Amino acid sequence: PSMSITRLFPALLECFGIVLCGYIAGRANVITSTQAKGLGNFVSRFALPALLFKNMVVLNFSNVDWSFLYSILIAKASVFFIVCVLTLLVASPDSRFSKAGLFPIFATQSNDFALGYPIVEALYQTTYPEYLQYIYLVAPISLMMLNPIGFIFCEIQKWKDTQNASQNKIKIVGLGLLRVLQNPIVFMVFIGIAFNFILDRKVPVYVENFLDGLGNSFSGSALFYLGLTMVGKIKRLKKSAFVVLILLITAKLLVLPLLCREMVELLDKGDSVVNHTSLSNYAFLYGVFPVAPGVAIFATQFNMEVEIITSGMVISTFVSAPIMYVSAWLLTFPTMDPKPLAYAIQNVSFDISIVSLISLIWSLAILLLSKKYKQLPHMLTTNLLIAQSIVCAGMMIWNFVKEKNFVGQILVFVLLYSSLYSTYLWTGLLAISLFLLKKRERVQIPVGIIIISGWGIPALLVGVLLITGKHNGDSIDSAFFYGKEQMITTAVTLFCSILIAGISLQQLTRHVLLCLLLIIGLFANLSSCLWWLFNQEPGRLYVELQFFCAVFNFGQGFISFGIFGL
Ligand SMILES: CC(C)CCC[C@@H](C)[C@H]1CC[C@H]2[C@@H]3CC=C4C[C@@H](O)CC[C@]4(C)[C@H]3CC[C@]12C
Ligand SMILES: CC(C)CCC[C@@H](C)[C@H]1CC[C@H]2[C@@H]3CC=C4C[C@@H](O)CC[C@]4(C)[C@H]3CC[C@]12C
Ligand SMILES: CC(C)CCC[C@@H](C)[C@H]1CC[C@H]2[C@@H]3CC=C4C[C@@H](O)CC[C@]4(C)[C@H]3CC[C@]12C
Ligand SMILES: CC(C)CCC[C@@H](C)[C@H]1CC[C@H]2[C@@H]3CC=C4C[C@@H](O)CC[C@]4(C)[C@H]3CC[C@]12C
Ligand SMILES: CC(C)CCC[C@@H](C)[C@H]1CC[C@H]2[C@@H]3CC=C4C[C@@H](O)CC[C@]4(C)[C@H]3CC[C@]12C
Ligand SMILES: CC(C)CCC[C@@H](C)[C@H]1CC[C@H]2[C@@H]3CC=C4C[C@@H](O)CC[C@]4(C)[C@H]3CC[C@]12C
Ligand SMILES: CC(C)CCC[C@@H](C)[C@H]1CC[C@H]2[C@@H]3CC=C4C[C@@H](O)CC[C@]4(C)[C@H]3CC[C@]12C
Repeated sequence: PSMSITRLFPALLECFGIVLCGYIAGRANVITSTQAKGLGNFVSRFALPALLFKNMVVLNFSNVDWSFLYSILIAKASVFFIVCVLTLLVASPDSRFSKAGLFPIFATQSNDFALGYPIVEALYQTTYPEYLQYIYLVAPISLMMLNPIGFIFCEIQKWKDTQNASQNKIKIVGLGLLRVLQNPIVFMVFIGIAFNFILDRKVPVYVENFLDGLGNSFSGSALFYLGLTMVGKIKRLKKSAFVVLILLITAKLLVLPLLCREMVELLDKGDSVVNHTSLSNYAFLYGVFPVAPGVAIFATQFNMEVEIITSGMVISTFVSAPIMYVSAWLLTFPTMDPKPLAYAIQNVSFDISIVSLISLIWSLAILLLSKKYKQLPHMLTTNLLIAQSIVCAGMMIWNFVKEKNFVGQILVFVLLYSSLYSTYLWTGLLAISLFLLKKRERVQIPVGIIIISGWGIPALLVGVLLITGKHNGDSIDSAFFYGKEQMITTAVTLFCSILIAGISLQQLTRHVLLCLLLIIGLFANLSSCLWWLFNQEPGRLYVELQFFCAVFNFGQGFISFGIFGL
């Protein structure tokens, strides 16, 4: 029904493929600054102002509800106040104000022009078109209110750095207001409002085509420039920097969306509860948008804490996408029939599987071209990577052959679950290898025996499950292919693997990092299995468990890519 979600994934792929192409183009010393600077000038001075002006001429203020605006603005203000007061309380008075001048802006100003707008357009085109007009009401008005406080704090920092007592508060406030008014967004929004008042909701044809041509390329050009502006800005930092960065990113992506949603339910008191639900979903989706590079521009202008802000913007840009996907899907689950839940879990499984598959072949190609697998413990890691690649490929093939052929279906199921159980064991097997390496014992490692074990017990388990189990082909999900017996064998496999990892627990640090991260997902799957078997009656909690289990099962390659990929 409402909230057509199938269009979200292609939009995310488009929006990140453009950024990736821009990044790699600059990376390979192909594009130089000259045209890149020209591209940035075109985006900032011509394309974005044209888009704002054309979308601001046609607004139809007479039927625009302001409850959403109040909710979003006050929630942003609440996060702003919380972060600002915490920064004032915590930061050392040496340069505390500087922090308070930029840090709370990081959690409030988003990239809702270049990134968020395509996403909401894909999500809300044929369902709620009017939501699209809210972005241009939310992004500038916030810049009206919250950011001038940041500028005046930065100016206080600059003044105390200069130690010039002659300057009064009037000068500082004036400089801050001059800085905030100088931005193109402010005065172009004002000009748009003035022209909307003047022309009585009419667009000149002589310039309408010019405005459309200038504004249509803005999204892509801005995405390409953003990709170009991330080539060499991420650098190693200290532990305190890492901690404060994690807190900032969690404030942006975890606190603000929840406050926005809750205040949306609080303020709004209209009927037709479906529209209230849609507004809440839209507010939460708007909360999770990334951080715009405008804050990085401000920091560079002020020449203070530039590297922290830049690195945070870069990292949050990438972190936004998976959170966006999982958030959209999990909010969409409650208003769905169980069979659509099965189809949805198949869709998310296929999507994560293809992306993780690309990551996995990239990592495997790097590893094989390294020729570093011939010594311990890299060959076992290669085996695990191959098992993950095969499970992803089997997931895609199973998605295609869910109701295509019979013998093909059983062979695909056998291959997929043999690879799945192979990864389940190979976690604990790597744990054993690491533990025996910890012993520092000059004893030969049965490499042939250990590999044949790791690749032979899972196949034997699947085979005995097939022999003893009963075929049940009416279940969409692959877990319920055979029934209780498959759940029992998966549960005992998980329990054995977790026991092995717990008893057990040269780049050993990365290996132990992987041999710690995989096991949280191991407990997740085990808990889901025992939840299903013990709780025969369905409670209102296993849906998120199923979604998380599917995510881990088919995207576990991302952990290996992150650790053993650079
Ligand atoms: C970095 C590069 C190599 C990534 C390439 C990703 C490609 C192969 C991915 C990204 C989006 C994907 C598509 C997303 C959705 C669908 C609809 C589905 O019903 C059939 C598969 C199909 C049509 C996918 C085919 C593969 C696809 C085009
Ligand atoms: C539903 C899930 C998958 C959504 C995403 C959650 C996870 C993957 C996200 C949420 C916050 C993220 C962290 C935020 C900040 C940092 C600090 C940076 O210096 C390294 C990455 C790191 C440590 C991120 C790793 C990935 C992370 C833990
Ligand atoms: C499919 C969903 C659920 C998960 C997607 C995988 C996520 C969690 C992974 C895939 C690649 C990962 C990134 C790989 C490399 C880096 C650079 C590092 O300096 C900081 C962390 C960061 C930025 C990682 C953050 C987490 C990350 C984005
Ligand atoms: C997860 C689904 C739903 C959305 C798609 C997200 C994709 C496009 C994202 C998730 C994590 C991202 C990666 C995170 C970190 C890095 C390292 C950096 O040096 C190059 C880009 C690269 C390799 C990113 C490429 C794009 C990426 C793979
Ligand atoms: C019917 C109503 C009440 C359902 C409400 C579901 C809420 C509580 C769920 C749905 C989506 C969820 C989010 C999905 C993904 C992430 C990213 C993770 O790194 C931190 C938690 C966070 C941010 C979740 C917080 C809780 C969340 C907002
Ligand atoms: C499809 C999804 C998973 C995105 C995949 C992105 C990852 C796997 C790949 C795609 C293109 C890759 C980049 C291609 C070229 C280079 C230049 C080289 O000198 C360093 C590595 C670097 C910078 C690669 C990093 C990893 C990379 C970003
Ligand atoms: C499906 C979802 C839940 C997968 C989430 C994967 C997360 C936990 C993974 C993916 C990429 C990983 C990062 C990759 C690289 C590094 C650099 C290393 O020096 C410290 C760990 C760190 C920072 C990893 C932390 C964990 C990490 C963020």
